Formats: sequence, structure tokens, C-alpha cells
Amino acid sequence: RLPFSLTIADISQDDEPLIYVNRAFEQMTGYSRSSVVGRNCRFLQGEKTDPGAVERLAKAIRNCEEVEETIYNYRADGEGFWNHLLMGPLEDQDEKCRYFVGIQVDMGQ
Ligand SMILES: Cc1cc2nc3c(=O)[nH]c(=O)nc-3n(C[C@H](O)[C@H](O)[C@H](O)CO)c2cc1C
Repeated sequence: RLPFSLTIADISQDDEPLIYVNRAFEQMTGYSRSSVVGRNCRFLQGEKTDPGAVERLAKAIRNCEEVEETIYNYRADGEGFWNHLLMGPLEDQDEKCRYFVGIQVDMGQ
């Protein structure tokens, strides 16, 4: 319930599902928490989303690395917006690197 959109994913589970989002995520994206928990966050992506940026994100996840990218996303009502995403391992010392945390900043249209 912080003053910024935050998400946590269990990247050890198939397709790296979201396990937690906060109210700021709901307000930015237009998706209810019920609708997104258990799904990979890429439901926010679409036709204009850059594949290079998506692959930088995937690579960071595979190598348990921090990453920052500005990516084109779509709200539930279909409005496109620029999402400045910063994410990385939740737990620096976890050799198994199970969880990833990300914040999203709406940079507009
Ligand atoms: C914790 C976490 C948060 C993410 N948040 C977003 C997001 O807000 N928008 C997006 O397009 N991709 C997001 N992704 C990336 C997406 O889920 C997927 O990993 C990449 O598109 C690479 O396939 C996030 C990934 C993780 C692990």
C-alpha cells in the first residue's frame, strides 16, 4: 500500500506469476488484484511493445540480475502508456533466486 506501484513475482514457478501487487498497481493499470495474481505481468504488453526491451527483461530474470527498462504497456481500458520498470531479485543473498520485485512508474503517453 505504498505511494508507488509494486509487484512481486515467484520466478521459480511456471511462467513467473505475480503473487502480489499493491493498490498503486491496480490504479495505474486498471486491473484488480484478483485478476492479475497468478499471471505473468506481460498481459500489460501489446502490439507496440519493443521486443529488444522484452528480451532485456527476460535475460535479467534468467540471470537473476537487476534491470531497468521503459516499455510500452496498455491499461485494462486499452490506453497505451510508457512504463518505466525497475526490477530485480527480492533477496540479494538467495542463491535460488526465487522472487523478483519490480516497481512501475507511469511516464504517460
Ligand atoms: C516482478 C516483475 C514485474 C514486472 N512488471 C512488468 C510490467 O509492469 N510491465 C511489463 O510489460 N512487464 C513486466 N514484467 C516483465 C514480464 O513479466 C516478462 O518477464 C518480460 O516481458 C519478459 O518475458 C515484470 C516482471 C517481473 C519479474
